Amino acid sequence: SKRALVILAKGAEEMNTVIPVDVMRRAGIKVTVAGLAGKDPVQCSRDVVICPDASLEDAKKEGPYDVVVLPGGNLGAQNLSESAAVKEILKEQENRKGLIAAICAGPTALLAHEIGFGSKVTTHPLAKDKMMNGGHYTYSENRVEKDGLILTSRGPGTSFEFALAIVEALNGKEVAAQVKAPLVLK
Amino acid sequence: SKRALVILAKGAEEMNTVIPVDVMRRAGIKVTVAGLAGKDPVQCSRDVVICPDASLEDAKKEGPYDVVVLPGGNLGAQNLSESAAVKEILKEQENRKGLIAAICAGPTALLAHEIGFGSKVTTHPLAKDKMMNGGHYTYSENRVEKDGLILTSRGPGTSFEFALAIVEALNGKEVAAQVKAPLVLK
Repeated sequence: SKRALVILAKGAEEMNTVIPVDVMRRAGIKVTVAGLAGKDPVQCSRDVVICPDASLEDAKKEGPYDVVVLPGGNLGAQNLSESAAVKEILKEQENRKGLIAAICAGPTALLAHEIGFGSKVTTHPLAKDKMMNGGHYTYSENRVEKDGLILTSRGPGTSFEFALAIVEALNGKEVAAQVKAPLVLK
Repeated sequence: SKRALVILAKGAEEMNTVIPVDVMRRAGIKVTVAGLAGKDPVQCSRDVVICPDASLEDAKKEGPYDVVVLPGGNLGAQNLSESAAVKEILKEQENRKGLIAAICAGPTALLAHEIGFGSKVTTHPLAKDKMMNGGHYTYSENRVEKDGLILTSRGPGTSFEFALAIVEALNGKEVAAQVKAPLVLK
């Protein structure tokens, strides 16, 4: 089976976090929800409290992963951006040519850690200016953008499309369609 | 402010749970995530573990609420259906003419507790036969159905529409539109 690391920090957007975790598990991906700050429960942006599977410290020992997923939430993304551990994980993933997927403010952590410069990306509209500081990416208003191994998306309302794009990248079109149908998507 | 009770049981569909909690809080609704079995963390259907704000036992003392929300997930909905506390909460809410909102398998708990018989309802397609046992409701394939104080919806992929319908019912159309826009919905 393919494996996903989802990095969960205080202030993460819980919708962005849970929709990809759940949809990936529906696709038979082995998902590790890793707490940035450790193993303790994480208070997300709208106060939903999620217990991580593991600390990031531990999870990063069990790499590598077929995708590393950065949820959004402004404050979550800021925490990701400030983390040396996240920098190392993303640099390794990029080096080994593994998928990196980021949604809403999440992609701003790519900028912080100098990941995938030159890629076409999207973000939440309110995160565009931050992402584009220095002009290191080319911006898109597509609901999901994939430029090689950099996959990005816009917001809670694009979370399903983002998650199904990860499923398609890892497990193929047929599995994505199979997982999609029971969700009752529009 | 308006107040929402979201009843969280083992096996709840985490997407169904988190999307309404988060969207309601965006709308300035005071939301209590209440654990059916107590205050301990709850393992949802795809293994996302959510820490409730309160036990249901405690939360039900702090009623009444402007809406009572039943997430889906087959096994979650079965737990809701079997609960005497849930029966009492829903009967009180119906009596006082307060909104009851249920998504995916969630509405089958309405059937278990003899709530809102005669209403037009929808469910997840795979829960239709259960819901319609005895012919006590009239079925709909609309993505969200509202028949007076019984509001129902179909699945993870209708979660945003379901949540925004609750917001519109409690806080009005303008607040629903305001909350909608930053979600980046299609």
